Amino acid sequence: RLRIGVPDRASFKEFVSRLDGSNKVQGYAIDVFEAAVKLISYPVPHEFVLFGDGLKNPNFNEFVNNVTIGVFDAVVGDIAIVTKRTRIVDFTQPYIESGLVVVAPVGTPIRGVDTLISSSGRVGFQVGSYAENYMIDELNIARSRLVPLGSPKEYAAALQNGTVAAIVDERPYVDLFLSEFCGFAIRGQEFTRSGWGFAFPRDSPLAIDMSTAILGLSETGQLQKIHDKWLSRSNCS
Ligand code: MET
Ligand SMILES: [Cl-]
Repeated sequence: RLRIGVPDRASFKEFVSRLDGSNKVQGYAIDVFEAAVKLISYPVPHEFVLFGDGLKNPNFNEFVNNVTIGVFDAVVGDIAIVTKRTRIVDFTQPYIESGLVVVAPVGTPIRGVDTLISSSGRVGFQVGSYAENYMIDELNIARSRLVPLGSPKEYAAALQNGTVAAIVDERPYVDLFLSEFCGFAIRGQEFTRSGWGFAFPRDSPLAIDMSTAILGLSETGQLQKIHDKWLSRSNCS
């Protein structure tokens, strides 16, 4: 029986979240995982364990580290495949493209990651995201400029009342945000490229077998249909 960690997301619950009146889980990443398990040649008995304080998204670096220390046999969620995590776990091949973008109010001076860096303005990020350490370590954005944000309603409010000048987050969250809230746009293109995967212990054969199962979902069209089930774009209006 695999003890599978699942993030107890406080927002963008479409990706993965607690089933409201229980300890059960649901979402895009859960449906991908359960669909993929059906295509594995051998049994993968499992149970899901929620991770997080229940008030804000968990820290995904700490979440993934729970596989390294044996608390979880695997983690399933909207987990970016970023270099420092691949040191301590084996990921599947990605099941969705993702990377960091800048989002700002339509008509902003900010044109992309370069004008964000040279700006004085505060920058929002999603609490628990690898974006926080990427901005501090790789882009050398002052920690004093970063504001944690919890939800798309908070993104819209922080951009509109000038708590932040811009938000850096991964494309899939930004796509849901822009489907709900008017007046904002992606500035520039992705400046990272790391999809989402599931994570297993170093040298786990399941990381490879689950890659083949994810590919099988892609080739049958199930993977696109699971995205359409949870993440269908719409008019902010
Ligand atoms: C807070 S968003 C979920 C975490 C983000 N996708 C990451 O892998 O860091
Ligand atoms: Cl990276």
